[PDB]
Amino acid sequence: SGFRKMAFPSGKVEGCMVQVTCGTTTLNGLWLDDVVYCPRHVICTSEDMLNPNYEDLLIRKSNHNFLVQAGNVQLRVIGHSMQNCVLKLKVDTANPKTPKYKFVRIQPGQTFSVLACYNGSPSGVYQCAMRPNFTIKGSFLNGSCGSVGFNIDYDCVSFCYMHHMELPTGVHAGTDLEGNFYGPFVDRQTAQAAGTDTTITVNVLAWLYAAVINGDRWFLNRFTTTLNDFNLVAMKYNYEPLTQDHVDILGPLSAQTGIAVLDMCASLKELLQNGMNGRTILGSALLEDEFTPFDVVRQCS
Amino acid sequence: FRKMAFPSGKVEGCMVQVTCGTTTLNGLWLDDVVYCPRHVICTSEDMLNPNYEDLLIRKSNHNFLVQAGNVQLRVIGHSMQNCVLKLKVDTANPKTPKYKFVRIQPGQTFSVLACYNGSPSGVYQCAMRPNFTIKGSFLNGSCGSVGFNIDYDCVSFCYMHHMELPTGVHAGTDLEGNFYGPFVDRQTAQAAGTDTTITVNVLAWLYAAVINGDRWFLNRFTTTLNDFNLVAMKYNYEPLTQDHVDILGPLSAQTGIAVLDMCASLKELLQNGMNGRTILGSALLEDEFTPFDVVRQC
Ligand SMILES: *[C@@H](O)[C@H](C[C@@H]1CCNC1=O)NC(=O)[C@H](CC(C)C)NC(=O)OC[C@@H]1CCC(=O)N1Cc1cccc(F)c1
Ligand SMILES: *[C@H](O)[C@H](C[C@@H]1CCNC1=O)NC(=O)[C@H](CC(C)C)NC(=O)OC[C@@H]1CCC(=O)N1Cc1cccc(F)c1
Repeated sequence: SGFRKMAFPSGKVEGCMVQVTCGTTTLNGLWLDDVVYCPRHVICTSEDMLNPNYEDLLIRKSNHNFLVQAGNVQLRVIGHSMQNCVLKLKVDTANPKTPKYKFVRIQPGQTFSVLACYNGSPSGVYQCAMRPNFTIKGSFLNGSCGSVGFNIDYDCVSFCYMHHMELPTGVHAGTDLEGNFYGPFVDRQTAQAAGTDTTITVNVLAWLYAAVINGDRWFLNRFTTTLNDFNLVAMKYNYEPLTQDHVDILGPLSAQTGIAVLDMCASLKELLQNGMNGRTILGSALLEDEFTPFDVVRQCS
Repeated sequence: FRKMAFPSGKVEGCMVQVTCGTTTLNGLWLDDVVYCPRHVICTSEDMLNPNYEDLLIRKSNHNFLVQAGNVQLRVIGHSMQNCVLKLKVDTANPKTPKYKFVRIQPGQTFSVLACYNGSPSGVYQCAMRPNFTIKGSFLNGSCGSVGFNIDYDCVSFCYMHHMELPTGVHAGTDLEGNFYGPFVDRQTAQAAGTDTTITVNVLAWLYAAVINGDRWFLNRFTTTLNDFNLVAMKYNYEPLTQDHVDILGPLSAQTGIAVLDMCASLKELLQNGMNGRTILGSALLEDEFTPFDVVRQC
């Protein structure tokens, strides 16, 4: 197809990874300026995890109970607090590798790079999409909690995800860097179900725009639709309804190709109602939904 | 189960910009030497049949502009090794990692750090195709981007980017400047040899699908190695060697599936197809995961 999942270069995030240990429980933390951010369940013993009282568990903790290390080098903790589901450990050293950064809460459909880490050491980097049911399909093993997801704009790192858990179906759930979970999930080791997932319509449209940019445009038609009519049809095919923000982020591709967003929606609606009929788009009989409009522009330009 | 690249920070710290005339690409700065594609010294009239030894002797150290960020590095020496230019600079890169230069075999995988104007832009996994192309994502100005693997803390550089072919695939050299494949750094339309599929990798990926619960493609049948290889070659799959079977052992033990039993499944898939079904999300058989890749992630 000419498109692959491309991650952002991970070096600016690698320089922020540390490990945080309580007792024998080690996960990863994010060291920015003089604060280390990590999942609050580092303070939980295995038996605390079905039903933890995080407030009670935290009042029993002192600064000197937290082992924060950059490599083998201990960073002394001088304060601690909880914000939603993340712990903030104030340390006595400002990280000299701190990048320009922002904490952003992304929307379903958006993609981000994950730097998978174990014991504070990066293992690998890969691109993830936030599914509409607020799960991601990561590759996360024991010890991966506290690994983060990010995008990089003009040397600014926008951190959007911190890893906390795996669901029964093998997908993954976590928080933003203010500790608010994506989705309805909670950091207790109880049985939780992801909602039935749906197809990320805005990304399929981006993919159709990408096909057009590359000269593959058999599926364009002379018709249009309203956004409401399209959304009611799309839901019958387990496609996500479009938001105004979706229409907005398709703006640049619409301008580049001269195909109005709602006209492309009409082409998609026909593909959904009539199927592909043996045809392919960018080489594939199936529509890709894990490339955002930004991803497409990044790879075509 | 995802394509996972190595963390790229050790390589980012080595990328610089190199300019000659109106041509700008990336270089790799290790200790006091910058490595880059020699075609940076070519113009237009040069592009179609460049006598590089002739073009290089007419250059002076000061014709080369090397920038690490916004600081210029002064070129105090230059030489050519095959298709790579080596620019000696007066400053050592303190961010130089432990490293080696390796030439990889077809079927092996590596991470690419795509860069433009000396700035890292993206990271992704590639495999060296059997026909010695790579299916990369490279635009204008990506030349000198490198591919690499990491072992312990040692960076093994295996690829430097030079060109795109009309089919959209990519070609380049090792860090000694020798091309992978029958390609030449001249501005001419070049075709690759017929590509084949990397059989040991498809098998690794089927084992990964099993580990993660996909089993619809397994079967009771068995096959000999020779008979599997007859069917493989018929479908332009690479031969599977006994070293390949040996390499797949760990994955076989973990899943309880004999290598030749998974060969029997793959034979069935090649002869029948996937019948609409998908494996790990794909309608196609994936061949850019090595056995090591699957393990290092499972
Ligand atoms: C880096 O300098 C640049 C990287 C290219 C640009 C687009 N995508 C890339 O990966 N490489 C080049 O400028 C080379 C320089 C020569 C001196 C090797 N040229 C190049 O890549 O384009 C010409 C190539 C050379 C092999 C080939 O077949 N060919 C012609 C061609 C035909 C159709 C489409 C196409 F992209 C190239
Ligand atoms: C943190 O490193 C770790 C990351 C896990 C380990 C394996 N893959 C991951 O993503 N997270 C945990 O161990 C969490 C911690 C609690 C305090 C949230 N626990 C966890 O993932 O437990 C299993 C999850 C908890 C919610 C749930 O429904 N559930 C059941 C489950 C699902 C799949 C597999 C499994 F063993 C249990």
